[PDB]
Amino acid sequence: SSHKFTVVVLRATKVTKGAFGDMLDTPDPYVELFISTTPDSRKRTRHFNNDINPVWNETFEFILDPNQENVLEITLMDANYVMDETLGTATFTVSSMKVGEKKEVPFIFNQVTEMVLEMSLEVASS
Ligand SMILES: [Ca+2]
Ligand SMILES: [Ca+2]
Repeated sequence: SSHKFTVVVLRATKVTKGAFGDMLDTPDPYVELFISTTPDSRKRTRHFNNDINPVWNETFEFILDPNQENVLEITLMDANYVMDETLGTATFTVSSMKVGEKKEVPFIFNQVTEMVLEMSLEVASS
């Protein structure tokens, strides 16, 4: 049928570009979501200036087809003046979740920065 996949982009901790990159520019972070198997899905949070432990608490909704191999692509970004830098990329295969389930999935980027997401899967179609 059609499922409502809710992603709450909660927070990240110890966002870093490395020692040198952080001395040039303290990360100005945001998260970007993308699920290629659903129409205009690219979504993203607001960025925070010079914040290595950003708290977004932003809720995103994706209407998915359960026949597709739906993989949530999560990118931790740094807002820059010329070109935003991708500090890391994670994938979340929605198959791992079942309708009715709601769970916290933490992702670790570069074995240093933790990004916490809350996922929810429902059968929904109001
Ligand atoms: Ca900055
Ligand atoms: Ca920046």
